[PDB]
Amino acid sequence: MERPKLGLIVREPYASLIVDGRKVWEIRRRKTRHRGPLGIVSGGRLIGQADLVGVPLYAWVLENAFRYEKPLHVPMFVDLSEVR
Repeated sequence: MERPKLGLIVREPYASLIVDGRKVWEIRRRKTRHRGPLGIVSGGRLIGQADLVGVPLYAWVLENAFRYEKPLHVPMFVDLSEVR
């Protein structure tokens, strides 16, 4: 919880819409079992975060999103939460 250890690359305008609390469903072609803080990375910057609370397209559900006062810079892991 709190700060995220992992971030998701999201292109604008979506990234912004997410961290400003305007977009609550991020669409993806795969599910994921990640839960909790999820950093939002766009244009090589960590601009904020959201809480991934639940989940041919899928809708990742975000809650409590907010934009950091100042965009953190960056500097990948393969999500294995859906492995069988």
